[PDB]
Amino acid sequence: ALTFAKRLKADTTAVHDSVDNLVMSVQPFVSKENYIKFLKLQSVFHKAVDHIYKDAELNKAIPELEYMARYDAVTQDLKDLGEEPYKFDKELPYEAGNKAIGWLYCAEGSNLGAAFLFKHAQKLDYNGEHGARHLAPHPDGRGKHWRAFVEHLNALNLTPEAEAEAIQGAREAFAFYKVVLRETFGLAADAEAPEGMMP
Ligand code: HEM
Repeated sequence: ALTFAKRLKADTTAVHDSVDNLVMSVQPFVSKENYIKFLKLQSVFHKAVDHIYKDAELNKAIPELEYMARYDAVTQDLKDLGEEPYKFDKELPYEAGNKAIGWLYCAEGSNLGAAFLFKHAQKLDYNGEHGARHLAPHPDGRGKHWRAFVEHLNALNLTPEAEAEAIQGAREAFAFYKVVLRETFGLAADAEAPEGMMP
């Protein structure tokens, strides 16, 4: 692939689809109880990247980055559902450097692709003002926002060597998402969606 952002996508599409499949297999919308499990999982992931969204160096390369964070929104969704802020039971990742750029790609891309989840949350009467605030589209549009973000990512002009570390970071962010999902939904370590399932 000819660009950093495209290489990130290429190298992480298989694991991304494993995440999509696993999230859907545990039935996040089957009940309020399961949706709360989903919100807990989302809380941990978005907390884990909070310090990256606020990173001073990255905010100088990517204007207004700190404001793209969704942790506050997920935490308000929890409140809406009658829950207090959720705290992970285990130590949370606090990644840095090139690898942290990969975590940032993973988190920011998750908003890009949150339309399907937002659609299904709406069936439960949860919308951008109550219960599904964290899934609502960027006010400028999901795509407009992502393409801009994508420009800034490519413009970091990471050397190929630093790109490798960033891509490894993205692999690790996806893997952590599934570790959290499993602990949260009561699955075994390394549990996956039924084999052969397609997003
Ligand atoms: C069942 C849940 C999920 C579904 C159905 C889903 C679906 C999608 C879709 C359709 C896109 C393409 C959107 C577009 O191009 O307009 C996308 C992109 C992406 N998603 Fe997901 N996703 C889910 C969960 C996640 C999660 C939990 C993460 C991160 C932890 C994530 C990370 C990403 C990233 C980083 C991209 C950008 C790919 C790119 O580089 O173009 N997704 N997703």
